[PDB]
Amino acid sequence: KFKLVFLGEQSVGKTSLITRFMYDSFDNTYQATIGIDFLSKTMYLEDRTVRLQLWDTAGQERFRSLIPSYIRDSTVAVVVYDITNLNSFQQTSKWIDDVRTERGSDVIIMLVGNKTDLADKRQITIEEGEQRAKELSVMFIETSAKTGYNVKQLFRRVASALLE
Ligand SMILES: Nc1nc2c(ncn2[C@@H]2O[C@H](COP(=O)(O)OP(=O)(O)OP(O)(O)=S)[C@@H](O)[C@H]2O)c(=O)[nH]1
Ligand SMILES: [Mg+2]
Repeated sequence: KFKLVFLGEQSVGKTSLITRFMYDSFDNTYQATIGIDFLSKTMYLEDRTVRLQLWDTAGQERFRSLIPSYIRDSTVAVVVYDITNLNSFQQTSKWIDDVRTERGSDVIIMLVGNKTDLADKRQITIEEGEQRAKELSVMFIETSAKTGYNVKQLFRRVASALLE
């Protein structure tokens, strides 16, 4: 049950993160997700292999009613925000709240501050994200689907958490 569901407001980088991990590519052009896609891939870690299942959800508000079914079903929830967007960060509380209401203590949550490459328009410090994650008892990491920074680390840490 290495099932990961990506949650987060529109345009924070959920699809880009999944695509960077899956095919190690990045398209700077925006193409909104209008359904729910799933992919899978086998990765290596801690002297073994693990089969991951990834769910990419639509962040636009008109698709929110389609998301609960996927949360109930996943063992890991990756809540993503955009470090250049204050609202996207504030909204992570809603997503984390939703996940815990549906999964309780039986879930691994990773808070992700994406788009670190956009340093000049950063609105949330890495320390504020790390502090929020600690206060809410969830994992934390910053990434850049564009440069690929920490993308493999994100999945490695989530997979490691599952194994433990
Ligand atoms: N500069 C930069 N742009 C990024 C990064 N990750 C994603 N993007 C860009 O941000 C835009 C939105 O990314 P995308 O992956 O579509 O968001 P999403 O969360 O999947 O959005 P949705 O499908 O719920 S509406 C795209 O134009 C994409 O190329 C990043 O790490 N750095
Ligand atoms: Mg998308």
